[PDB]
Amino acid sequence: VYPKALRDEYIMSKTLEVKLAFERKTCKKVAIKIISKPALNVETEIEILKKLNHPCIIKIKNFFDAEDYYIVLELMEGGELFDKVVGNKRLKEATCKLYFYQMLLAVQYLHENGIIHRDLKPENVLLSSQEEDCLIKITDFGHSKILTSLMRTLCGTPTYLAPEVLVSVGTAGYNRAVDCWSLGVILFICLSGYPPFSEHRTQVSLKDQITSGKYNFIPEVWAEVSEKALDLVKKLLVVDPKARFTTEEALRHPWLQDEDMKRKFQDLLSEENESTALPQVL
Amino acid sequence: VYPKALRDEYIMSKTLEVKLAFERKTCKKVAIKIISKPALNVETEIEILKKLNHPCIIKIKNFFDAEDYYIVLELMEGGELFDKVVGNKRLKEATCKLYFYQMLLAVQYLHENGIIHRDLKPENVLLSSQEEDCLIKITDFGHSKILTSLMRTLCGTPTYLAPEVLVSVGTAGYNRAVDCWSLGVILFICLSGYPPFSEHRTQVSLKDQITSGKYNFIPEVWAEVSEKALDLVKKLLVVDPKARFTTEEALRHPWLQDEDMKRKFQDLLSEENESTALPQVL
Ligand SMILES: NC(=O)c1ccc2nc(-c3ccc(Oc4cccc(O)c4)cc3)[nH]c2c1
Ligand SMILES: NC(=O)c1ccc2nc(-c3ccc(Oc4cccc(O)c4)cc3)[nH]c2c1
Repeated sequence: VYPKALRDEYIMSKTLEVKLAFERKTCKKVAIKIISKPALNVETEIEILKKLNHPCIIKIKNFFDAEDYYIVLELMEGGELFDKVVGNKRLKEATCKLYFYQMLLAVQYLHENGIIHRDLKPENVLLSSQEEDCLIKITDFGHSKILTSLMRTLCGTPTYLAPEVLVSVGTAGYNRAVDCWSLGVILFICLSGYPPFSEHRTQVSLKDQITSGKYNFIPEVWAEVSEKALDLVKKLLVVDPKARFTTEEALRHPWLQDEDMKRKFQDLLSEENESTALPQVL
Repeated sequence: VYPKALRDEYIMSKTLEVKLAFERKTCKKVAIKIISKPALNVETEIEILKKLNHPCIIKIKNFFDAEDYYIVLELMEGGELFDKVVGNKRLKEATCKLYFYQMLLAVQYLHENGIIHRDLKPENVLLSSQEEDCLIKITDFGHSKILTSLMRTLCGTPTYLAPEVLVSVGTAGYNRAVDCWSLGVILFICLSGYPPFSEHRTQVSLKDQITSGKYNFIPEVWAEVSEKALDLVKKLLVVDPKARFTTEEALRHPWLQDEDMKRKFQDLLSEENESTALPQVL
């Protein structure tokens, strides 16, 4: 059974673990994610969602800690990006750009605020409508990390410090680059309709494909895609973290210098804002 | 001022931040460590000390969380190992062996229980008496780490996983090796009376000395030390963590196959136990 306090504010409905629900007070739709009982993972997500404010990041509305873990969130009527790309379906380029531009803004915002998502994938990207022109929002912060001890060790004399810690200094502070990898893989999929790394018709093991950075390239498929779009993917799927493109570098790429796309984004953003916006002092 | 509850059980005395104190009930000496207010570091130490039980690991007796952080512990009348070695003083070999054997037992116990000290050094090693034949105990678990997510990532398909995480698998689970480095440096100091890595009369930077593993070797000094003892040091000051000696490998070294030393240890252990030991069913 659902906890009494939950039933008191919401009418639970169909499964979408995530199910649709209505807010009694307003009769509005909400999404409620359910997690059986890892307090820290849930605690981290709750901690993160409360403090964040960004159009391309999903908002928490309520939370209940009972027999299970119930998390109330905005409902995105478009569902998961995953459903758009599954089974070799491919989005048209301009649609990829509009979605990805928003994905970058979101992850940039996260990174600027010392948060690393660590689990970006099409099922964690939500669409705000059934229209293909729409707003996207990132979700699912269970696996996120918040940004130390190395800093603390460096302030002291390393008389007794093991050498592997000193060496590790050279690579520290590039954790957020993992998100940029996942982004590149998402963009590859969106643009082509198939994964860059897979155990389909290949002798090389998935791990080996990824570590070597040798994604499966199929000309026929990519022939329909621009060289700018592919270029950006090539810059995100860089094996070396230091060299890999950051969100900022991505947002400066010539593929995202598309004044139409940005305009259409402002529009969709404005429409969502309207009906939620108080009159302005002028 | 000291918190009322503290003064209620203890009479605070001289500074040794650590000061001597007496337990009202028993009139026994205790050591009380004081830390101004990093709850997590203190919390971790309290968490760790409560659960541990080992002769060469110091015991907590009480704790108070007030205007400051007060931690009550056993008093070691011998003070810090640091005072024995500071200013080029050097312990005789057999004394080094007896102390180090106990240091190994302690750190082995820690490691067996998923704890990494991370800050082993002569000031964190306490002597149970003013005699040079005595028991040692490790202390100060503020910086300790308790042993994951990598395991969790490996259970899933790495379709979106960045390559640096996969690579990191090859080096994971060797964190405890940092303690074995620190141990080697402690033993070097004890045996020779001088640090293996230092900015004394050398052009090479401390960091560079450590990463290259090239400790400063002074024949005249080491000529008085056995080849077995030096050998063990050479095996702990290995730059490569995988290859570095573990506590177990250390305890099997020919330098520690010394039946006299072990005997003298059993004795000291027995003496401490006596007066704390209930009559046995026989
Ligand atoms: N794991 C998450 O953090 C998370 C958080 C929130 C989520 N909302 C959906 C979702 C939304 C809409 C779907 O189609 C529908 C179904 C019913 C009505 C509707 O308008 C759209 C399907 C799934 N998936 C979510 C995942
Ligand atoms: N940082 C720690 O975790 C810690 C924890 C416990 C510690 N006890 C001493 C210590 C003990 C004895 C000393 O000489 C004396 C002083 C008075 C009486 C006596 O018998 C010995 C000096 C320092 N240092 C400690 C450090």
